[PDB]
Amino acid sequence: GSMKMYDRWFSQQELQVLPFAEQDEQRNQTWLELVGEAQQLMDERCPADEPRAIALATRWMEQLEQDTAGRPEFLTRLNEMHAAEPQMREQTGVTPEMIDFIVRAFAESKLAIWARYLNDEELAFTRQHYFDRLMEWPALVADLHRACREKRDPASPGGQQLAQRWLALFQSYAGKDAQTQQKFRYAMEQEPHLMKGTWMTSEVLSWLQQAIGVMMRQAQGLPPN
Repeated sequence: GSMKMYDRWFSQQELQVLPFAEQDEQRNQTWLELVGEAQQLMDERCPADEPRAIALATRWMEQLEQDTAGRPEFLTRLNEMHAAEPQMREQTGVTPEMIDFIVRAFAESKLAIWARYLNDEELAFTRQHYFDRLMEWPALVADLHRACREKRDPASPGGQQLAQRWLALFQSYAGKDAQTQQKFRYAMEQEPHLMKGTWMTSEVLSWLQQAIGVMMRQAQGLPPN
């Protein structure tokens, strides 16, 4: 995309940190392929749950996580840009239907893994509700970055507020039965792909796991650590 377009969707200081502002020929070439491979899979009407769609969507997320600099605020902005910018199709070829295809295929990549850990009843619930709150995660993760940046205490009311927001999003697709929720923790301990495309750093994750440990700590029974 042209520089005039990022210039109206990002403040000046934001452009100092956004890799898309950099004129990199290899990044430009990568995105041409990614956008071209998506457009071809769409032209073929490729199902979202097929390996080609899964492999492409995984490549998209990795490239977005790098080219937003792991800043969820910038993913959020790019999402707003694609759906509202008049010159999105012309300057990038990216359309809302393409972004919906990549997002659904990336979801399929994880449902594909969860299918091996959840029974069909649990799995039907997740596939049913996966998209209900999906778009609310970027703003939460950004607050997790901000709360970790500002050295907030995971046990403070402010921090326990964030662990509540997380539990809301988590339970939205995982359910409310502890037996089912722990199949999810097991999968995440065994499946590196379940953590991809979450704009989480080791540090932010370490902060959230503390905040969730305080929230879920039981008076008796093995504590967390």
